[PDB]
Amino acid sequence: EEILEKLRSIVSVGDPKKKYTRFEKIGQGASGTVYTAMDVATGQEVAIKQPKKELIINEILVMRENKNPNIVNYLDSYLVELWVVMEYLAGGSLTDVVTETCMDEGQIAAVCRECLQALEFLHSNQVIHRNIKSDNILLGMDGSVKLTDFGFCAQITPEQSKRSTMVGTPYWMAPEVVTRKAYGPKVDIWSLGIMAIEMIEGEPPYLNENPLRALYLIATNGTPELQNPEKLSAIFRDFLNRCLEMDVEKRGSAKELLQHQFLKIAKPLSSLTPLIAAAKEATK
Ligand SMILES: Clc1c(CNc2nccc(Nc3cc(C4CC4)[nH]n3)n2)ccc2nc[nH]c12
Repeated sequence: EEILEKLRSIVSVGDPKKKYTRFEKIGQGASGTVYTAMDVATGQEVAIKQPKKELIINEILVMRENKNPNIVNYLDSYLVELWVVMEYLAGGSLTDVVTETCMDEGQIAAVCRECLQALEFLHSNQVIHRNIKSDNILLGMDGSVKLTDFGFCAQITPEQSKRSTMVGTPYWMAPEVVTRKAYGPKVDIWSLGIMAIEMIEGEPPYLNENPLRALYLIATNGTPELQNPEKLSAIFRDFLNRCLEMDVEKRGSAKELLQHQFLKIAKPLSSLTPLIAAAKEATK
């Protein structure tokens, strides 16, 4: 495998054990393993991560060229199950917030705006994230909202502006991805729409179903229905319909959704810190 040497090509030099100190484990059995540490010279607290190595190559390459305030920025990488340094967001994932707390429209609008700012940046740089879900939204202790997980990323171009592979997580996948049709950046808009449903209902639609049954239900049902749409303002219902539109041409882009009236009721990001406190208490 010559893909191991293309990985080794631009990922160093230097010993990470001397640049950063006070390594504290926070990682799980997903791979693993994630640790916090502190920059010796500046005092910055950092997040350090420790089958398919090409997803790691793609992660690094896409991350270091697409730096943005709404993306969990890549800082550095080192030697050797590899050592990837990135910014630390102590508030944890949006998943704990959506499953343990009730979010108001002001707080939802604030999270949607921050995620849409990241998406308009990625789409303008021809990057389709393809794995938008609350699990890949990290929260700062100050209410910062940042996008992570660039492994399943697709770099488009005018020559080949479409993909047709089944990539992402079933419950958040656009019907055009599910049905293996030619798709583009607007698949991330659908996934954000599904993430706004998580913020309302606690779960994406069909979570109680098996991933294949959900895949079938997305293909046959199309636009998902809320359990209680009457609970939402007409402006929020309109924002959701524009995210979850079956017709790709009718579905909003990130640039045009950033102009939606729903985002005008967005609360300051500080309005998210009680949600983080509640989610930490609920999962403690
Ligand atoms: Cl690794 C990872 C975690 C690790 N666990 C964790 N717990 C509490 C806080 C916190 N903050 C982080 C993490 C990161 C950089 C991505 C490593 N910066 N700040 N991370 C969680 C959700 C993920 N969703 C995708 N990857 C995720």
